[PDB]
Amino acid sequence: VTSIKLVLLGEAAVGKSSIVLRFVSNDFAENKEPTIGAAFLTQRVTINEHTVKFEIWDTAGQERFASLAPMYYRNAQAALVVYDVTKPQSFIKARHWVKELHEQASKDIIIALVGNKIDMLQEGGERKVAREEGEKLAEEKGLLFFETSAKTGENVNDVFLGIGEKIPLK
Ligand SMILES: Nc1nc2c(ncn2[C@@H]2O[C@H](COP(=O)(O)OP(=O)(O)NP(=O)(O)O)[C@@H](O)[C@H]2O)c(=O)[nH]1
Ligand SMILES: Nc1nc2c(ncn2[C@@H]2O[C@H](COP(=O)(O)OP(=O)(O)O)[C@@H](O)[C@H]2O)c(=O)[nH]1
Ligand SMILES: [Mg+2]
Ligand code: NI
Repeated sequence: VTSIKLVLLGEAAVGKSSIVLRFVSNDFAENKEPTIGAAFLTQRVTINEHTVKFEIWDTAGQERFASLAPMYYRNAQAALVVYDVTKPQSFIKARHWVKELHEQASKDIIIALVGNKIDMLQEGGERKVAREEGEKLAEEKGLLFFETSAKTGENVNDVFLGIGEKIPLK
C-alpha cells in the first residue's frame, strides 16, 4: 500500500467536488453544494498487486476560502488543476494556479490539468476552451492533461490512475 497526497484546485463551480464524488462513490449530484474551506476523502486503486491510496484534499474554489489553499497544497505530491471547458474564465484561473504551484508548492509535485464538464458539449453547451489550448498549456508547463465529465464519469478514473502510475510505489 502506497499513499499519495493529492489536492484539487480551481475556480468555484468547475466540478472539483463532483470529480472526487465520481471517483470515490461513482455518484453525481446536480445540486452539489459549494465546499466549505475544503473536504477530505480517500479512495484506493489497484495497479497489479499494489494498492494506491489517494488522500484527497478537495479545496473550495470561492475566493472567500482562497487563503486556505496553501495548507492543503503544501505537502501535496499531486495536484489536479481543474477548469470548466464551457467557462473561459476558469481557464485563466487554471493558468494562475499552475504558476502559483510552480512558485509555492513542493518542487517535485506532479500536476494534472483537467478540463471538466465535457458532457455539456453534447447537449446545450458551448466549448469555450479548445482541447488543443489545454494540451498546449500542459505541454508548455510540464503537466498531465485530461478532459473529463464528472456527470458521465468519462475519463475520471484515468486522471487518478495517470497520477498513480507516475509515483514510485512501496
Ligand atoms: N454537466 C455537468 N455538471 C457538472 C459536472 N461537474 C460538476 N457539475 C455541476 O457543477 C456544479 C458545481 O459542481 P461542484 O463539484 O460543486 O464544483 P466545485 O468545483 O467543487 N465548487 P467549489 O469550488 O465552490 O466547492 C454542480 O451543480 C454540479 O452538479 C460535470 O462534469 N458535468
Ligand atoms: N506504474 C506502475 N506500474 C506498476 C508497478 N508495479 C507493477 N506495475 C505494472 O504492472 C505490470 C506487471 O507487473 P510485473 O511486476 O512485471 O508483474 P507480472 O506481470 O505479474 O509478473 C507492470 O508492467 C506495470 O505495468 C509500479 O510500481 N508502478
Ligand atoms: Mg467543491
Ligand atoms: Ni510493482
